[PDB]
Amino acid sequence: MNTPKEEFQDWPIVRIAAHLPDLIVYGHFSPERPFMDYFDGVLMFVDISGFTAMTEKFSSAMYMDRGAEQLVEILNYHISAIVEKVLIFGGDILKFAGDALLALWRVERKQLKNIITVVIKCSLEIHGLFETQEWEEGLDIRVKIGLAAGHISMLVFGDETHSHFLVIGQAVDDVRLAQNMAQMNDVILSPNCWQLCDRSMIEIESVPDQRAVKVNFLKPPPNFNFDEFFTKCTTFMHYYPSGEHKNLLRLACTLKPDPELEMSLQKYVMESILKQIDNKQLQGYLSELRPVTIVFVNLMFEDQDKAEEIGPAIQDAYMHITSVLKIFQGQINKVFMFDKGCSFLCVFGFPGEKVPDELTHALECAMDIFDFCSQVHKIQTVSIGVASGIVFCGIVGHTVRHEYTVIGQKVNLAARMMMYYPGIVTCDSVTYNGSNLPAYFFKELPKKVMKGVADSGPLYQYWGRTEKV
Repeated sequence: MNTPKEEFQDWPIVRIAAHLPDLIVYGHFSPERPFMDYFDGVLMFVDISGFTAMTEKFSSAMYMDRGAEQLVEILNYHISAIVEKVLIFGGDILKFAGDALLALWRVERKQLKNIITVVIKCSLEIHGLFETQEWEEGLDIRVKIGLAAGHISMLVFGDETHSHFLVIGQAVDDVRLAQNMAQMNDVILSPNCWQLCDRSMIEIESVPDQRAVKVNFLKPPPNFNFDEFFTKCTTFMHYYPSGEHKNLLRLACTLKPDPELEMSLQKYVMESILKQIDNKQLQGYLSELRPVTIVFVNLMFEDQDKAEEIGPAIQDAYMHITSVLKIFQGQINKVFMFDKGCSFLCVFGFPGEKVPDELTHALECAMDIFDFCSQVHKIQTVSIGVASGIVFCGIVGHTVRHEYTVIGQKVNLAARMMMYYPGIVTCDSVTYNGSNLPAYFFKELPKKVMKGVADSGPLYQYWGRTEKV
């Protein structure tokens, strides 16, 4: 008999899995919400804000009607190279969130030392991708890398239709803190990472007023062979593609139809993405420059590093947020950790209902979320930034590992407002002026110099309908 080769590998479940990390795809966990689990690993946080800064280059009339298409193509070109590096070095890309890629090497505690070596080598090779590259002489096609290691907690929350996850804990706090200390082309190790690492491999320098360290060089011992060392480390990498599948970047490319698994995984993915996956919408439909209103919600906790403490609070907040968003067709685009808690990137369509009505609705939704989340046990501070304007939307990343993302000046503005104006609902001038709501529903705020955003215009607090608050 003939032996035709080439198994079909383009199933809906495989396409869904491109949007998720191995942590979820192979997770097999409890139906209970919140769900918490605990493990150890090494985290890499790659700041790609230099790449996402290109939303401004591609807003130019020079791109004719194709700024969104050109942006996603160039972003995917460079980001795919980073993703391939992480995956070939055995990492799991957790999230494209906050203008960054967060990756994880989950391993037993005894193996953290050797895996830190693999992750440092990966980080240096990521920098190596961008060694020559630049054409606009601006926006900066370079990256900053923070690494951390230690205890990691995972939180899964959601309802019967939708699921989200977060990784939480001191290593998570440390990885974003380490990346913030980095200059372009730097690799910064968290204090615990530097405590746990193989010091014979590397030369470091101190970071002033910090216990974190900068990697100057990876200079291994004379008899060291990285390929042989990496092969040894793969013993501890559960899902590293191997044998017949050593040509694949992800084991998830081998997933076969399994209705129970697909039912679980689709909950993490937006319905408009599933429509495209099902070939019920054109593959290019979601790459666009569109007017939206961003509602960015920040929840602060005393113990942002402890999942048992914050998990029920996030679940409770999520159940309310999703009910408020449902009424006015808002979406949660992303959930991710900041230094003191949990950020929800919510998005409304701006011409989904016209002029004063939609902007009024986004403000009213913001206040509703603010009032409910303020009364959630263990939520210490709620802060909400509301900003309206043109953003880039699209599926960004590699063929095998990509996520729908929203980027642009107005996303960055809503994110900074919720940090610089904590404890209140704030909005930009487009939202304030557009809502046509009476002026006494607001308070004009003192101007702040917010790192990363320039010429913000007047900002306002949404005080609400009465003198209350």
